Amino acid sequence: EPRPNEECLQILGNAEKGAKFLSDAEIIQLVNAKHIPAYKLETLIETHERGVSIRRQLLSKKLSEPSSLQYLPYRDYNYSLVMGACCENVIGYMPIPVGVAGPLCLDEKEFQVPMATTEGCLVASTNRGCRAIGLGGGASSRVLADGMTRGPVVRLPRACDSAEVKAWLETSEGFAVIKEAFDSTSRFARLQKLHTSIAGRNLYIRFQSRSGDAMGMNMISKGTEKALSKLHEYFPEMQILAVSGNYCTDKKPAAINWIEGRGKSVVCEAVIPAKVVREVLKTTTEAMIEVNINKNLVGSAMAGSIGGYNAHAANIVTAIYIACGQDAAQNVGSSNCITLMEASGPTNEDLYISCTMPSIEIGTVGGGTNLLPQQACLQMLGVQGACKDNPGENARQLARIVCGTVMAGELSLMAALAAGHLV
Amino acid sequence: HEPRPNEECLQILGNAEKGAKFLSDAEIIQLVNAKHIPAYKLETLIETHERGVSIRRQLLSKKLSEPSSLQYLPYRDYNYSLVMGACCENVIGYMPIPVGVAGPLCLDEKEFQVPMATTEGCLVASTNRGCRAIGLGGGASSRVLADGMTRGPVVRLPRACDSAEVKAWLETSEGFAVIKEAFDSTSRFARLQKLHTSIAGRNLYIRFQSRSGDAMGMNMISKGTEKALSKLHEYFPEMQILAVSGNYCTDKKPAAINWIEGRGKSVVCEAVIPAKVVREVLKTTTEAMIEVNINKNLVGSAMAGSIGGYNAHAANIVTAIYIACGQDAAQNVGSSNCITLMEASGPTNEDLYISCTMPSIEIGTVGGGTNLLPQQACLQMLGVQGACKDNPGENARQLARIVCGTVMAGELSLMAALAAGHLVK
Amino acid sequence: PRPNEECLQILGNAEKGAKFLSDAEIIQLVNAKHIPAYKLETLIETHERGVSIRRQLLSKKLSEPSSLQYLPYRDYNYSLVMGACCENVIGYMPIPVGVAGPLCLDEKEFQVPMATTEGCLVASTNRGCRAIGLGGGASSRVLADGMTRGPVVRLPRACDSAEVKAWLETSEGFAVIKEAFDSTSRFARLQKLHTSIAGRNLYIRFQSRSGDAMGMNMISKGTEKALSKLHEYFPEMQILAVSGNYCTDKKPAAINWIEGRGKSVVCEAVIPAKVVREVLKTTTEAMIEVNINKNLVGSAMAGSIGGYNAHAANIVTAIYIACGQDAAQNVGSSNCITLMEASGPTNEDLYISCTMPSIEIGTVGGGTNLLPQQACLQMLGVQGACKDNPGENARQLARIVCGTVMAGELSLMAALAAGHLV
Amino acid sequence: PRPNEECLQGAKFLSDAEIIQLVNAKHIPAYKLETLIETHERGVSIRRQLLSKKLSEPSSLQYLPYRDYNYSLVMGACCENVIGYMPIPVGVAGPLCLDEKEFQVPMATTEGCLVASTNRGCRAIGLGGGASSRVLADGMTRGPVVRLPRACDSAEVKAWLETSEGFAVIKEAFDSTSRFARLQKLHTSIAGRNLYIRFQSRSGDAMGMNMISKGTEKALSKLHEYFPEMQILAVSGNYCTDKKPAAINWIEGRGKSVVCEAVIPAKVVREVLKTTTEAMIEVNINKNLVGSAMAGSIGGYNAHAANIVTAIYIACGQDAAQNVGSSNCITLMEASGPTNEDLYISCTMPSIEIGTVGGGTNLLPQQACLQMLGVQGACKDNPGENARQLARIVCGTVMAGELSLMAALAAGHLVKSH
Ligand SMILES: CC(C)n1c(CC[C@@H](O)C[C@@H](O)CC(=O)O)c(-c2ccc(F)cc2)c2c1C(=O)N(c1ccccc1)CCC2
Ligand SMILES: CC(C)n1c(CC[C@@H](O)C[C@@H](O)CC(=O)O)c(-c2ccc(F)cc2)c2c1C(=O)N(c1ccccc1)CCC2
Ligand SMILES: CC(C)n1c(CC[C@@H](O)C[C@@H](O)CC(=O)O)c(-c2ccc(F)cc2)c2c1C(=O)N(c1ccccc1)CCC2
Ligand SMILES: CC(C)n1c(CC[C@@H](O)C[C@@H](O)CC(=O)O)c(-c2ccc(F)cc2)c2c1C(=O)N(c1ccccc1)CCC2
Repeated sequence: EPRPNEECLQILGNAEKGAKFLSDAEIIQLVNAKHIPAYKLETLIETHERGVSIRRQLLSKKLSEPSSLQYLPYRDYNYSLVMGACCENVIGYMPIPVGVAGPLCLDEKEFQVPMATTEGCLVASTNRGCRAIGLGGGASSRVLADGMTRGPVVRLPRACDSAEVKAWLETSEGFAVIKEAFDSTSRFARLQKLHTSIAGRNLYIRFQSRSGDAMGMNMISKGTEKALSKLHEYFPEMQILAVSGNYCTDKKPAAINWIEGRGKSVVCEAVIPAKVVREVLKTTTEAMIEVNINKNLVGSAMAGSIGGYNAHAANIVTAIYIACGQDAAQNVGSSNCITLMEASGPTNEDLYISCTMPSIEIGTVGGGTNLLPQQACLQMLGVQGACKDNPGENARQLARIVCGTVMAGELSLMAALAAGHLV
Repeated sequence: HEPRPNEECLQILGNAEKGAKFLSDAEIIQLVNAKHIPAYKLETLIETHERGVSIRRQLLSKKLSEPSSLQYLPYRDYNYSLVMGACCENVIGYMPIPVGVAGPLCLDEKEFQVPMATTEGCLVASTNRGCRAIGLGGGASSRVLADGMTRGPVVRLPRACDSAEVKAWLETSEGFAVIKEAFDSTSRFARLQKLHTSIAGRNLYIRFQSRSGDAMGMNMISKGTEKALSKLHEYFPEMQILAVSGNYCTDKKPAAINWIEGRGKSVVCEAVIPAKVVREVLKTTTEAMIEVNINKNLVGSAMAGSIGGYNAHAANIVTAIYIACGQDAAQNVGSSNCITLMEASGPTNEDLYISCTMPSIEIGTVGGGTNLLPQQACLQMLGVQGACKDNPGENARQLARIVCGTVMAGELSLMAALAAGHLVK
Repeated sequence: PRPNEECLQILGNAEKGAKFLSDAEIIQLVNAKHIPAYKLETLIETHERGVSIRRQLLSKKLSEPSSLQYLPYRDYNYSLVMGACCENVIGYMPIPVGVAGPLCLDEKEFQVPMATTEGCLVASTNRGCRAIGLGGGASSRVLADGMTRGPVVRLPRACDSAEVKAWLETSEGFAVIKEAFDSTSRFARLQKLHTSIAGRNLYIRFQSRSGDAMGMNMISKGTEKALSKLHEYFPEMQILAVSGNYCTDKKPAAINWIEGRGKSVVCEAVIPAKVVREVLKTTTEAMIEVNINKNLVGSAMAGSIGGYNAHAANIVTAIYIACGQDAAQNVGSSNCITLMEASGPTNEDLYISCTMPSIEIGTVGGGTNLLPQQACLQMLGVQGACKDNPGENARQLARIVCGTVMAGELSLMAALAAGHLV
Repeated sequence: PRPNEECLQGAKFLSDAEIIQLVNAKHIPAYKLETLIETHERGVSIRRQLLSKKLSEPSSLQYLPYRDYNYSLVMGACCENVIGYMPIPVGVAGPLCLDEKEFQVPMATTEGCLVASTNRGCRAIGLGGGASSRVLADGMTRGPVVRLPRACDSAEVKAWLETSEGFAVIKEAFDSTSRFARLQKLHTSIAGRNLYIRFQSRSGDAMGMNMISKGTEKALSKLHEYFPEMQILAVSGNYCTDKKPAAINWIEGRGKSVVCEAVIPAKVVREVLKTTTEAMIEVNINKNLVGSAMAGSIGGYNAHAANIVTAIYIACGQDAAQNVGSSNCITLMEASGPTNEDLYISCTMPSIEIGTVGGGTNLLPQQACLQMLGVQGACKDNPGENARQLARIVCGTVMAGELSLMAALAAGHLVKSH
């Protein structure tokens, strides 16, 4: 049944045959003979799943363990939305367990929050925090700001010249010309106040803008390119060294995100009755405040933390992000959180808690939210896709849910640390 | 069959010969709704794990504004045996993350096919392009510089003079020997390194550090810390243990202490990319790459007020490999710490020297998510699955080196695209 | 050694007073409880004698009563110090002042006074000035200007603090607060507010120019009036502290590095390859190598925010003490990133630049009211208020600081590059 | 005024206008005028006259004093190109009750109310039973950067320094340079082919910069014998870190790490500090902890430690540029006592860079202020105890200053005039 290389090549070149007639072992025979490269297996094979099966068989003979791919699943998966959009060189998928904590009573609504994780007790802990919040009358949240950023670096011949460009961008007329260029690229491109910083002849420009319900990194990048092109017309000696000069700052810890915000800035709060702190959280209000000051404030201060004044916001942010099709790498900046706790009520025995997260980078359209399983989790929360009547409302709601769930996670872990229940 | 009356369903349930297996899904749901079977007691009462997940989904679906929300969230034919009571609770299914492959990665005279779980377009292809440049330049070399997971509890004494006494006692050879004895008694892999202590008035933050074989070590180090603090309490009975973690570890938050002291595996990688390879693979020059690395990764991060963020996108690669290999993806916060350096090299000064230094890669090949079969498949691709019997910690060390090397590949490709303005996807 | 009753008759005359008593009789009057330690400020006629008596009373409480022998105090103008600059004054502390120059900056020449006790600092800074002068001089620009104060207020809930933040961000709310702030002083002109929430806390960073003054007292007066006006719209608001460390004053803070505070400045020069070898005893290639791996990578490894330089703090502190500045503000004022590149047709010339986002400085008020300090300000042509262009003297002093820092950087970095650490 | 012909012939016979005409005529170069003039005060006078004709206002120098000051200890040690001295007012805050003793603390400042405020905080501590302090660590550092051909080579050097035999060789070389040189455990950090090595040692009563730099140079020379491919790029690679803000100083310490504490009775908080214990804690949490956190501070968890550090440093002949890191401080406040109305305060300062010998502490006025505190010069019987005592005084005075300012901020007592 296996044919030689030359007979198999004329069949593939045929416009009304292709690889359909050729067998599995026959296409792999063309790869080793080097007549067709490795990267020419996408647009030549008809179905996506068969292309995944061929990539896996070529891969298995390179690995030190032959049956390593055995328990990595690939069949019955919709690769149509993944190929040429979300992933390349695809050899299957990685199933991550999804649990549910809730109901989370947030802004007079009830949410069943999906959480994708492999850390034991995390879902159960977050659920216990939701239970305390619910018996305490619920939580309230506000989105304080909204605006994804990109922070290019440009170079002038001299620092005197870069100072000229900074001054020009600070005039109402200069900013207006740059804003028109930025806003011409997309419907949600709406440039907010510029933030500029000089380092000699370098100039770092932080462009900021809302992006509807998208996280908006591609949107902001397009607007930034157009704006810098317009800036070059007025200043032809300027060199665009990089569209990202790490001033954004994206996927790295940076004080600029902590202080200025990036994406959605959010605050959440709740009051937990003394009775609920006892019976649900197994501790006291006095014990909670004590651990919060000396762990989340003083402890993080001693550790030299910028933006890490919390117990484990990163656990909840990451779990929600993976379940809801977000960029999980943006957990770096999105986990920025300060958790504060005071005594409250008439007898000063109730627990006031608040979480403030100035840089939640989030979206309900684009990226991993285009995949159906991810959209199922977004649909649980009622935030799937773009909100037609109120652009950005679904992304803002998801950010509020993240902050609220983070607060629930902070309550439960801090109670366990305070009481010494570490089993 | 049709739903039988509630009295009949409760007789079959409490039979022992039949149980919940002889009831329908509809029959179990009507008992929970009428308050007979509590609701939370469905876990151990249902026979199989998959059917328990199915019932939880049906119950949950009636509480949603859109009851068909979970239709495309998969759940059937997945091995929940390893997940329940270990990795996840209140399980309603699983989330498929596409897995791409970036390789071969030539590192320490070996070749690696690196699994990467992501939904970010062009990331796997860009990483693969970086691997190509490294492979045509004679390969990369890496070293593990340090190894030791940490836990940083906060204890309190009545006064700062008392906490000072405890700090000094821990710094004596005799005091440290007693604490190391207690700590190391909790596990055969436990070997307590020198303690780092910091006072804040009457507070005392103690950073315990130790190897943990091939495990990431969080549980192991915490158990050691609990026993060590109990022993310290015998010598200082007035000491209060305020919290087993006082954020001095520091785990899953940005912190300068992880950058300066290290946490988990500290690793460095490097490679020389010939001038020809920089042109034909990366589509740029060595001069352009060095200019961007200085003014983006060093000066740019400096202007942004970054601690540990002196890189382009280490977090992208770290997160991808972590999700694929059953790691704690939340630990991307500190594990992504990286400084990328670039210099001219060779006789003509036209070749591109690059290094990536990552002082706090928190990683393991046993425990947690690495107990699941799918993420064991990805670990098996790299030859690092499970515990190494002949050399405890070698598998985890090897994985840390692959992360640093893959980050360096990703750094080369993205930095080349930024330098030359190849930003279209 | 007349008795107490006789000495009190002299003190109560009006035509006699403490001038007709000896030091021993005044101290005899104090130690015996007849004239408590407080009235002596009024009763002793000259400030210098009040200082002498304070020293003699203090000397009896010391383990070594002869401790103050070499601390000088006579023939100093205490009239501008008492009730304004220092309390419980027992004398003055001479700090050596040297001169580094000429510093060729913006087509002018400056002789820069530097108060220090660190050997080789003035000579090194002087060597840096020579390198810049032979290279055609340095150029600088003030990029921003505005002192800040960062109070913390509190509301009953985070929802309420969020409402206050949104109100301040409307043009209508900001206008009302700006009008209240600007009413307090002729130079009070409020710039955009920066705000940050932490639960029910709201941190508000007020920023304004302040003419030639460093502007701490002026910004605080405007801030108090502004928060009073803000309370009229939000009566549940509690002003917890006029400074909630969000300014941030005299502490290390990323907010100063990123947003600036006081004067933000940049300076630059190009040093010919010839000048680098002959004056600085090194090469351009050696200098760039050291700058990258010390000031950038080294500072990064140390976990530094704003400390991307060699010793900006040496020069800042030296000039500040000499020119009557607040030396404690060296914490934030020394923030600096030093960059070095190859330059010219063969890449053998050395481009240097220093960027300092938070130079907190003034030429009126504080220690700049004292005559010796005004002497150093007068050397640089920046003493006092500039009538014709308010703020020009303080802005010029900021430019001189940044230029002198760049000179100091050049010289020390050259020494480190060549191994000339003698 | 005679012509320039006869002036060639030593320098004491020629007048002031004669020597100045030699400078503007280029008879003798400027660098050959230092050793020729014998008397120091006259050498300063001539430099001032030369300088005057370069200034747009020659009269600017008139109120900058210079006469009657002993330049013998300044020249060739503390300052170059000397044109006079800058008088800074010194005031006294005390008695500061610290560790069963009482100190009269000198403070050189031009900030109105600083001494008076610190004095109030001292009064509160005194009536509250006094303060207690401890030196937790002691060791000045120098943090050179060296480079090897590759990162695998730098890794090899890091591993070698971590072995007991390798460290013992480097410690022997370091300790041979001085009697006070005792090298502690090395902290190292790689960045590719770079290797940053933090040398740390006690330095007797000296701040230690020159002693540590000499021991560091001998250590790196010895390291070069085992690794001849190693380039010493810079003796300071900013890893020390000296005179810049650095998290490594905050976490590992530098110089003296110190803690101080006190309990202020509720009555004393009301009557001396004019506030309440509850108001103080509320402000400390929300300003010094949360506020500093929102500002992105590393080590700046305090109100104005820098005011007190700077004032003491200038009065006592310290390097005032080292205020940058020496001011690092976290101020904590808690409810205390059985009433819970007493105020527990603590200040922790991990990186006080300080000394009682060398530098400005050689000058006699500076030594007078050190003599007030009983810490002037080297402690003969126990090296380092004078410098340790000064550090304890600084931490204690900072705490006094924290108490008074924080009370003023809490109560809203912000009027300077009264
Ligand atoms: C599951 C997860 C959230 N979790 C953890 C691990 C948190 C970790 O991922 C982040 C943490 O290190 C950041 C930090 O604080 O520095 C711990 C725990 C265990 C030992 C230890 F020494 C410290 C914590 C606990 C938990 C939980 O929440 N537990 C629970 C209690 C009560 C009810 C439900 C779950 C189990 C015991 C307490
Ligand atoms: C896929 C991923 C790595 N990636 C990205 C997004 C990186 C982002 O996740 C992290 C970044 O924000 C951190 C930072 O630098 O601050 C970009 C890109 C696009 C526009 C822009 F303005 C900036 C970058 C590119 C890429 C990639 O690598 N591309 C490629 C090139 C060459 C070959 C293959 C792929 C496509 C174009 C370049
Ligand atoms: C006087 C001052 C500026 N200065 C210093 C001390 C600077 C210090 O205050 C700040 C420093 O620690 C910050 C850092 O780099 O981390 C040094 C020096 C010595 C040994 C060492 F290991 C490091 C530096 C030198 C100097 C100077 O400039 N020197 C000179 C050369 C050539 C001409 C004139 C003076 C003498 C030798 C080099
Ligand atoms: C003299 C100095 C210490 N001091 C100052 C200026 C401190 C400044 O140098 C550092 C500060 O900005 C750091 C920060 O908090 O962020 C203030 C003051 C005034 C207004 C304001 F809005 C804030 C403070 C006060 C003082 C003092 O202590 N005062 C006093 C009280 C009580 C008794 C005696 C004097 C006068 C009123 C309070």
